[PDB]
Amino acid sequence: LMRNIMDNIYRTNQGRSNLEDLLTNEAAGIVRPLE
Amino acid sequence: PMDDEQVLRHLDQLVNDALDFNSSELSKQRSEALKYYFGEPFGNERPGKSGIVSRDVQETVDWIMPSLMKVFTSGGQVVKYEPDTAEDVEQAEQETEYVNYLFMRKNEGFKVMFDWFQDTLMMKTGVVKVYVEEVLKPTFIRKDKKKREIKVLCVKPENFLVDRLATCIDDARFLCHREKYTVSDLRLLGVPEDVIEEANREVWASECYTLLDVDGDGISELRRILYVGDYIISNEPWDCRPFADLNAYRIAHKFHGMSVYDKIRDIQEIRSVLMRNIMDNIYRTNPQLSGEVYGMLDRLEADRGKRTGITDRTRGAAMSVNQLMTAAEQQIDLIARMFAETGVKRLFQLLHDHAIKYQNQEEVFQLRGKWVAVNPANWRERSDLTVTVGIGNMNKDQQMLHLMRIWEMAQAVVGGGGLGVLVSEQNLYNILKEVTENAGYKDPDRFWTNPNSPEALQAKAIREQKE
Amino acid sequence: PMDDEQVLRHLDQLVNDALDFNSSELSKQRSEALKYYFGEPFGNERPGKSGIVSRDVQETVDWIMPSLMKVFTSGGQVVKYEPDTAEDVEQAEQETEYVNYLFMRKNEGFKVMFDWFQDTLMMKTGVVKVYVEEVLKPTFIRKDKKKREIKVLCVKPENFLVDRLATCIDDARFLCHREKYTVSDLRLLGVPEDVIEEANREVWASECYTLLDVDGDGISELRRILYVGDYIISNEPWDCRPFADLNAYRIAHKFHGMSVYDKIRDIQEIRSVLMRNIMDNIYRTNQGETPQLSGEVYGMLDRLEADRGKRTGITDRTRGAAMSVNQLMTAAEQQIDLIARMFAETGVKRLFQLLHDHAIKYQNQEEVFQLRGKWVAVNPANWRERSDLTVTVGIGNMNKDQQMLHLMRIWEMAQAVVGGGGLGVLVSEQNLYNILKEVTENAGYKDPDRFWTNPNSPEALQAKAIREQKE
Amino acid sequence: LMRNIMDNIYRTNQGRSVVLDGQVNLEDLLTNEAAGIVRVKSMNSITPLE
Amino acid sequence: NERPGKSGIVSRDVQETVDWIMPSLMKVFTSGGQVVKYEPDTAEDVEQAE
Repeated sequence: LMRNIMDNIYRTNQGRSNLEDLLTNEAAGIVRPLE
Repeated sequence: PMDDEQVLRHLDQLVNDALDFNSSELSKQRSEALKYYFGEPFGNERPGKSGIVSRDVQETVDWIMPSLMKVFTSGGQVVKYEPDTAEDVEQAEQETEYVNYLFMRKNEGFKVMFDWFQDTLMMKTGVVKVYVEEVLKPTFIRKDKKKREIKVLCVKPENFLVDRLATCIDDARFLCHREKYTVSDLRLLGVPEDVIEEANREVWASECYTLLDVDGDGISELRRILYVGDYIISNEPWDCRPFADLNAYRIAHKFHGMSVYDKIRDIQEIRSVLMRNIMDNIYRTNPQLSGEVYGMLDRLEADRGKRTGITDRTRGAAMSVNQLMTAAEQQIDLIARMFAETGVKRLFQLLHDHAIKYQNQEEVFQLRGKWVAVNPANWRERSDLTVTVGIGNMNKDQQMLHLMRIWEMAQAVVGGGGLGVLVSEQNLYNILKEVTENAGYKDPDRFWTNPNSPEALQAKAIREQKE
Repeated sequence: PMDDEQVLRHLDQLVNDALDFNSSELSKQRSEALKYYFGEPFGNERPGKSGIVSRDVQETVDWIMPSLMKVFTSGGQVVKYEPDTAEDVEQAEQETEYVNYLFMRKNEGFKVMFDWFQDTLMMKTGVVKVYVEEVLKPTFIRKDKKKREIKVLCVKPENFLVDRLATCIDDARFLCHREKYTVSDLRLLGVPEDVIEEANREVWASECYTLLDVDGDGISELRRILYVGDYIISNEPWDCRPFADLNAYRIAHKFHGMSVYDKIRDIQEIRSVLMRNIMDNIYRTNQGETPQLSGEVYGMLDRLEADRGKRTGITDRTRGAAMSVNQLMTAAEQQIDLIARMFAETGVKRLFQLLHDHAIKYQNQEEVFQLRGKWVAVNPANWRERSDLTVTVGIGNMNKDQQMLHLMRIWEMAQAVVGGGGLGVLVSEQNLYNILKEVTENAGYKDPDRFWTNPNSPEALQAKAIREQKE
Repeated sequence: LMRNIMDNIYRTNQGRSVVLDGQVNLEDLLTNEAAGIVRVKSMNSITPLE
Repeated sequence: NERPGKSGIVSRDVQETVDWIMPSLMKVFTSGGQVVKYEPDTAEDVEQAE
């Protein structure tokens, strides 16, 4: 449950959105996407 | 193997590659982060129309600063050691007070800590460097000769080149820290000539920590190189890298993590564009539209809520125990946890920098008495239990709960049973002392001690027996 | 090396560059901030229609200034030392009382620090300068000769040119302070001629603090130059820059920090435009078929206060068991606390500066701190320490909370122990002295109203040791 | 009755959110994970019963 | 069972159980020499039993 809670916090921080978008939270800036 | 000159060009090539990669990528990303934080137009605003941009990370930072201040800047209980119970009081709390009374309260207060948080939040990399300086000015009583002090500073993370395959503090094979180190420092070093770069010639310098083997053998420990301008350097065997390289989020295995901008970029974009559309609608209307957009605007604050500020309200039986379940399940707790463990390494590093040789000074920890702090044990372990996802129960929750329960129990026992049979004045000392840390007056304001003392025998053992 | 005139032109070039950059950028920023503060039209107010502007930063200042006034301008207990335990009663409280009884109560009270907060808030930078003068007018008993004294003043931060690559007080390579120093001051200096600039010719002068070396060697220490008009100057090596350059928000590594306007400009804009839209709606409904609107807009109006609620003013109501302990967790984690925090440490540097400025030589003055007696503070130790813990995010327990808590808890404990155990086992009159004393400083009557000392005194032996024993 | 007390604590501290499919397709994780806000997709009904 | 690429943080629970189970034993046992009584034949208890 604790692992799932922290993983949920992580995925909410990124969120499902050529270089695989860099997990949506890396040195990307602009994507250039379902909620 | 017998490397004396090829190390110079190898370090130059490493510095150039790190400059290219780190500079380009990280600088562009942090420029985007800062332009988001300050709210200037993104550049996509067509001319002749307002480019109003609403800052959505500024309030996030303003909301997270007080929580961080409360969790860190509250007492010296941030990090403990808890060694073997039989003999623990010899340096565990003593070294804890040493570190939290030197770093805090003697190393520019929390300014280094505040800038470290800012670096790990907006600058994307919170890392500081710890090193030594020589204390001077004796009386020639107050003969302060050969004294030296170990301090910490920001590494100007714009100039913190490092190999990108580190993913951890003790994994980087090439650490570059770039500084000014002006002509005065050059004269102090003793270099007679100059480099390509008025006395103040804004010269530039760098320091490289990298594991190398220049002695004709296997790979040795770290090497510290004062690579300034491909000139006279200060090469030295280096044992431990003094850095912390925060990622602020327990990100995946990479040297640096994401940032507040990385997680609020979409929110700021949507908020700014929908504000721009709303003011455009108002300007053109002067068919109509509805104010329901403002309604969605509400969850836009909850959008900053959806990542960090989950308390949409000001602060979202037994009257809401544990500060209403940790300020409404604020995940800053778990974030603090990783913060703490990063700082754990930091403390250990500075502990080493004081465990080798610092000075003969003594601690003013509520009372006189501290042996020379030049040879403490490292203990090879720390803790962050009383701050975060560990024990981490803060002041007032323990205050009400513990005080009420143990106080009612103790007064009931005193009325019915007595004092010595259960928890007594020796341990009612602790009962009151935990209240003292609940209010911050531990030793001096109230002694309250009376465990076994010359006043105890005459008061608790002589007259109290013959009363 | 052997620079006597090239320094003049170099300083002039630095002054011109600082003028350009600082003037343009910071002056336009502070002009916009002032227009927002004064409710001036934003420029989008089209003619023929009302352009009413609603001020929002003003009331924010109105809430947050008094909080600073209580947390700073309340007694001399704000800032301390906690030095070596043995050598504290000799100087620690003595030196702290001297420095605060000088700064407050002898240097225009709160006015200098009030304007300091004003400058760091509205116009993005709060900085003051510490300087010295000579005391005169003896009886020629009361011979007030050769006395020299230390003041501090607002630098008129509109005239505080400095290199932008400092990001800290002790990092600037060129500090410029512009003043008038009229012709009376020039004749006091002794210059016979004038510059480009009736006796008072509104002349302008400047002072530069910068590291240089005119001795043909490596870079020397700070140099103080009285560069007025490229004329007779007062060149002198300097030791410490007496400036504090507050930023009020501890922004990222740059010399100046963003202001309340820089964060509430959007809120002021949206409030003004929505209320102007409200009055335009009222107009068009008065003349009139245009469909009406709903009052739900006003509902969103409400959260704009919550906007000031969410930024700085979380206390939307009057104030945001045991009746809301710690003043309800400091009004639900009030951020002004941490604000005071960094302001405090800024004063810390100033508290060092004046201390050194006083550690050299001031006079043979004594203190009236609860008693007569204070040694000559012209040769103290700096102690190389300064502490601002008990007024902020640290211990910082404000008066009433710790007041009621400590008093009721220790009083019930004292009565219970005296009845059951007795005064001997727990706290005795030796520490009941301190028991009374925290109340004394809570209500501000420490020594004079109530002495209550009785540690070991001539009255102690006759009262505590003679009659209390033979009773 | 220990089991009933802990089940009652479970249902009181959980909250049965009656949400349709097509929005939050991943079972809410049996409402056992921490994110903060419910949200569906484009609608705004949301039916959490206490 | 921790898949690669994600943190393997584990929350400890039995540690608190141990930390709350030794102190009670410490009070109930390591307090005086009355831990174990004999009460043998009523012949001589203070001379040999105690």
